[PDB]
Amino acid sequence: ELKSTRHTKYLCNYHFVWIPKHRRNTLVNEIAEYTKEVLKSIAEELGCEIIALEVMPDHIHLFVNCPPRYAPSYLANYFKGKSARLILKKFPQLNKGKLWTRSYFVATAGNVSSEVIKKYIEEQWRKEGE
Amino acid sequence: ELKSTRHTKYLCNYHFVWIPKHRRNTLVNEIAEYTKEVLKSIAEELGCEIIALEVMPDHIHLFVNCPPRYAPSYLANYFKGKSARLILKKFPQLNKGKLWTRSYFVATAGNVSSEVIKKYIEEQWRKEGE
Repeated sequence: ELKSTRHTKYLCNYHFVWIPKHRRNTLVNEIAEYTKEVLKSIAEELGCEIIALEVMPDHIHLFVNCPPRYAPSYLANYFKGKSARLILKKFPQLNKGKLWTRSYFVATAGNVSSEVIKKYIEEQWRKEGE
Repeated sequence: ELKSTRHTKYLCNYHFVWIPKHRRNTLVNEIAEYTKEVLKSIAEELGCEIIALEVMPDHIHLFVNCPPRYAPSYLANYFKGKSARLILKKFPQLNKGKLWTRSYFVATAGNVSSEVIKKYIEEQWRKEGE
């Protein structure tokens, strides 16, 4: 649902997709479980709400609702950068200094009706006064 | 359509809605015309593509596709802040303090298909190798 603050009404959902670097069977068993754990922890750190998270052997698909203060690029790099540091630190057998490739996919999600927009306008005028 | 930057593939659409501060008949005639002009210029300046823009007497509804480097809140405050400066400068009678209220509505938009995501994943593995 739409979230609010003193001066903002928002609903920002994004699909983030990225892949491990060397092998397609990287995120499995304990590695995959820890990856899910750290991504969840990073989400709460950023005040984000995970809608759905697929941690597959060869890719991650993170669908999350986030505060408007964050740029998609900032979020992608925070999730990828911090998770990589933690995951590589925990599993020594994981190769090289990089876990993820530098690329990622991001797509906004949502459908705003004319009714939602009209309601918002009327609420602001009711609030601010005419 | 989906776009691509240095290391990303993205679709970032946002709906922004905000209202003028004092009167519901603020954005009319020359003022409304100039407002539409400056908002379009700011979009161009930021590398954003306007999908739809309604400049009504009592509100602005800006639906835009933007680069992932921008936070929704930065966009709202820049579009609002720079347009206000330019509008207040061209129309001295808008004196009466701030042009806009400090609030705004922002919501992401999009319905990306699984085929697009699947293609992205395969393209990354084709480029990365295994």
